[PDB]
Amino acid sequence: HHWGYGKHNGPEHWHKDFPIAKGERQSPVDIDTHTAKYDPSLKPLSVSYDQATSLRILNNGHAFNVEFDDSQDKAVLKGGPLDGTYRLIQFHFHWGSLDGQGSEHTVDKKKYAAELHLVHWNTKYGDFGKAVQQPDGLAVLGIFLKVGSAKPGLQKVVDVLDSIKTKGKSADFTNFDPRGLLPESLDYWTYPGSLTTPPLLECVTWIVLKEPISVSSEQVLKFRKLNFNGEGEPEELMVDNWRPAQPLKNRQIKASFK
Ligand SMILES: C[C@]12CC[C@@H]3c4ccc(OS(N)(=O)=O)cc4CC[C@H]3[C@@H]1CC(=O)N(Cc1cccnc1)C2=O
Ligand SMILES: [Cl-]
Ligand SMILES: [Zn+2]
Repeated sequence: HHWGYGKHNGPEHWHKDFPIAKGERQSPVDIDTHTAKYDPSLKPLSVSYDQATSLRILNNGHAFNVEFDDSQDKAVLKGGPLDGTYRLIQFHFHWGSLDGQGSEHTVDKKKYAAELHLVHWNTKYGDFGKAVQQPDGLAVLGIFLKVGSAKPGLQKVVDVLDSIKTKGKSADFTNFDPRGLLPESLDYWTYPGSLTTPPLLECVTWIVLKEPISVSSEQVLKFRKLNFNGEGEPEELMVDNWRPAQPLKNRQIKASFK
């Protein structure tokens, strides 16, 4: 009986195996645009994905991860609210069964069709594993997806999903450029949070971009053809793999823009 997104193992059940689920800095959260305050202390955000090297794409039974080679300083995120350099290790999405839901973070309670998460770990901790034992071990860049025009840079990902339909399946996925998934503006909101799936560790500095990217209905529809189940098991479509907004508690969301 492992955790999942169903009625009997979903978000409302996670706290039993992972008590931190009711912690003080859980994610995602609703972003109240009117309460968010511009922060002058924020330095310019730097997203350097030019030397990014993807290696494989994997269906882990919860979502699909496009993994990168992080053995060297290539794709790095720095600046903004970040202290030091954070290295890109993988990215994935959260999406819904319908266009009206799917994102984890919400803006003034508005839910987007999906949300892209680019995961990075603080290089001063040596590795990914050590980083998740630190309050500032990770930095996740979140990008909302709305349904409209297709996102050309996403098609490569969409087309390989047929080869990793079920849990446990992986496929080579080299030379994918994550720069093709970024919106024009880097305006963002930031706050201290956690991983949004078990183990829900509170080691994340969240940077959520204000401008969403547009993806086509056809592209998101293919996301919904993936399976939560493994090969040879009853089919359960991989949809609504998002955690709802959690209590903001003692936190303030800062804006990078006036
Ligand atoms: C694989 C992992 C569990 C899942 C974690 C996880 C879960 C959801 C997730 O999605 S979201 N929305 O970005 O939060 C991202 C990650 C990235 C980190 C990853 C951990 C990376 C890691 O070193 N360890 C080992 C570990 C755990 C605790 C202390 N030291 C090392 C994990 O078990
Ligand atoms: Cl179900
Ligand atoms: Zn995520």
